[PDB]
Amino acid sequence: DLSGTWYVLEGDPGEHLVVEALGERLSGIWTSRELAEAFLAHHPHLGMRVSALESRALKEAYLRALGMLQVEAVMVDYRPGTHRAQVARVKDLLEEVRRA
Amino acid sequence: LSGTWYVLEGDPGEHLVVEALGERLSGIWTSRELAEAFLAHHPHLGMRVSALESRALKEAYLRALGMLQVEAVMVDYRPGTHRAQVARVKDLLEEVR
Ligand SMILES: [Cl-]
Repeated sequence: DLSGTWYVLEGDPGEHLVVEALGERLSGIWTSRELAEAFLAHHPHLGMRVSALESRALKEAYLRALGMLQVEAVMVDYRPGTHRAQVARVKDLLEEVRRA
Repeated sequence: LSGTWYVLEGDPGEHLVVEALGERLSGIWTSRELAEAFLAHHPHLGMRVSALESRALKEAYLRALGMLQVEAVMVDYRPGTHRAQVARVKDLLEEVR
């Protein structure tokens, strides 16, 4: 679930990690600091750090920012896994955050 | 960078580009081992490793990156390194020429 704090990657304020794969611009959201730091541990030298979006306002500002970055999807809890990746459309997340 | 280049390919022209630091970046590997190890840890991205042996295959690769506004590529990227190796696409481009 996406309720609860979202953990994302951020360099200088506002510069979030955007990756181009699957024919789109993707960012990432992790559902726990451990999962995000784990991913961070496997991707150094990108000037990134884990950032926590604890409030509705911060989660909201984050989505707006993904929009400014023209990102229409985010991978949820991405990691070297066995299950098909979880890709959420930003348009869908903008609806979800209204539950928070 | 004299030898064969190992790169990632997905949809045509689609390479793995990441926005970090101040610009757009991709990745190039000198070892098939490092490239395949990186790919193994990055599943679900529809990527595959392909080898660029020709000077003409390296050029076609860099020009696609150039048009995708990718100004630099990470050389032999992998976790547990002190610092990363970065090469301007413009440099590699002129070099290959
Ligand atoms: Cl860093």
